[PDB]
Amino acid sequence: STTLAIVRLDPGLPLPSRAHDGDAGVDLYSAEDVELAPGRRALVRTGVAVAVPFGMVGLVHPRSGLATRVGLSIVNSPGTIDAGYRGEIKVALINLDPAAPIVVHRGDRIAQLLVQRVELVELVEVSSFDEAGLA
Amino acid sequence: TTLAIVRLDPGLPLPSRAHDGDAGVDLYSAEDVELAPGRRALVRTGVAVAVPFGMVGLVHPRSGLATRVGLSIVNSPGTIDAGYRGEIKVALINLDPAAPIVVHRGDRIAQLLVQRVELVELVEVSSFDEAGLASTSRGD
Amino acid sequence: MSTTLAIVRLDPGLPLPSRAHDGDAGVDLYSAEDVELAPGRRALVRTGVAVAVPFGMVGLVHPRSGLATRVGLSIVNSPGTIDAGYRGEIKVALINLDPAAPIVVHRGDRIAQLLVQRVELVELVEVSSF
Ligand SMILES: O=c1ccn([C@H]2C[C@H](O)[C@@H](COP(=O)(O)OP(=O)(O)O)O2)c(=O)[nH]1
Ligand SMILES: O=c1ccn([C@H]2C[C@H](O)[C@@H](COP(=O)(O)OP(=O)(O)O)O2)c(=O)[nH]1
Ligand SMILES: O=c1ccn([C@H]2C[C@H](O)[C@@H](COP(=O)(O)OP(=O)(O)O)O2)c(=O)[nH]1
Ligand SMILES: [Mg+2]
Ligand SMILES: [Mg+2]
Ligand SMILES: [Mg+2]
Repeated sequence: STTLAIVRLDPGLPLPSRAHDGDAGVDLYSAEDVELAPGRRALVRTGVAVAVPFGMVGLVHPRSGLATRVGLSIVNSPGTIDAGYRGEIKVALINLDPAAPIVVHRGDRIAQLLVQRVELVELVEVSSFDEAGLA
Repeated sequence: TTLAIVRLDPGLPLPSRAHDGDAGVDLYSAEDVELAPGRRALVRTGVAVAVPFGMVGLVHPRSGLATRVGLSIVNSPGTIDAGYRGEIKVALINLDPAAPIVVHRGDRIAQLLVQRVELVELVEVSSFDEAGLASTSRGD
Repeated sequence: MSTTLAIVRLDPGLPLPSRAHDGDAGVDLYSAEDVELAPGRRALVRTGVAVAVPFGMVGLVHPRSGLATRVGLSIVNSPGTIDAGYRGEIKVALINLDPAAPIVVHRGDRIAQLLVQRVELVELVEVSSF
């Protein structure tokens, strides 16, 4: 229902897509080949940049399959993609397994991007919650 | 908005909301597991849900255990698609350096939130300039 | 936008959290204390603020990506959940995910960011099958 303008910085990757009609997000690909030794991280390029609509927010989540099979994870999950950010999306992958290295290949689905509305609240300082009227 | 839930395992209580405005409901562990420092495990929660179309279920780590024993969830926030009718599982991991964590069946290991999600339609463009979506000053 | 979030600076010594750019998703929270994390160790840090999340909404504590990459800084229970009813101080479960370098956090540093979104306060209805 909502359109998202997306730019394939790396035309060699497939355009991210939604697997089923109600599926929460679209899987992002790795534009590079990387290997993580146990406990090490990396900042991988996905080869895409998005135009998140004002009032919404992009959110990068880890894939559960990999998370369990090989203990693959994202250091700053959920990664926040601001509506204004027009740069390339990057994933902070980390190997949380104790002994087995993870090998990521360019073309691999290494995360998923969800889009949600966000409340751009206005912060209003108060002295106390009682005074304001919130106890 | 109601969420149809099936207790695959009838021995566990039905998840519920502690207070009127609470974001989610704590899910239970249907099994007994012990995690060594740095090890993970996929635990069954004894429940399946029917997240409404246009929405998404989100599995978050409980903060109390997160601090006290360093308990966590590898793919947090876990995504539960509206079409998913399987059992909800939690990828627990022990992030503490030396103390093993013991999960007992009946323990509240995570919490389920439900939020609306934008079912976006991706439309590719060669640049953001033509559509007035360029971050000029911010420089991307 | 029109939704306002009541905030109390428990520690007045810190700046009020703010939004950097117009559509930015959250506001950076500060550390009210000095902490140092050896590799693999965690710490519950005070941010010096308490908020009143509107009913039907939820506060979400996210890790900052810069630090996540440069030094492997993370948050154990990310995304931290702040209930609309919670009126206590916001604390961040920081953890050092780097293998060998200690992370040093200074009071005044921006250690996380708070987002606010609406949440569906669903009513669960048990059914024997789908
Ligand atoms: O990062 C966080 C997460 C939670 N809370 C507080 C506010 C929220 O209302 C309460 C939520 O508790 P929880 O994280 O859901 O779990 P627990 O049951 O372990 O307290 O704890 C914080 O101060 N910081
Ligand atoms: O914490 C979680 C996350 C996901 N799921 C299930 C429900 C969801 O419909 C499906 C999502 O899979 P995913 O996270 O995209 O993983 P992958 O596609 O890598 O299998 O897995 C769970 O039971 N628990
Ligand atoms: O997984 C992620 C997270 C963030 N970003 C970019 C886009 C977003 O708009 C910006 C957000 O910066 P932040 O998370 O506030 O980082 P920091 O404050 O540490 O620089 O960084 C990515 O490309 N990938
Ligand atoms: Mg998937
Ligand atoms: Mg709780
Ligand atoms: Mg920031």
